Order: sequence, then C-alpha cells, then structure tokens
Amino acid sequence: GSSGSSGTGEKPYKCNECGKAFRAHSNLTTHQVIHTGEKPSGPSSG
Ligand SMILES: [Zn+2]
Repeated sequence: GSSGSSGTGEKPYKCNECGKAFRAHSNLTTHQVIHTGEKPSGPSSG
C-alpha cells in the first residue's frame, strides 16, 4: 500500500459558477466577466 500526500494551496481561486480553477487573481477576475450580474452597484432596486 501507499501513503503520503501534501495539501498545498496553490489554487486558492476556484470559479464556483461554471466549474473552473485558476492560479492568480487577475486570471479569475478576467474570467468573472462572463459571470457578470445585473447592475451590482447599488441596492436590489426590486
Ligand atoms: Zn467561471
């Protein structure tokens, strides 16, 4: 049998909208584009 695995946090960014995983932050934000909400700035206005 085998044993031994180190858990590192190299990919702290993980898009929880489509199912992806990046390394840097700039990459995530640039990908968040497609996942743009509807008028985020301000209240719900509903
Ligand atoms: Zn995504």
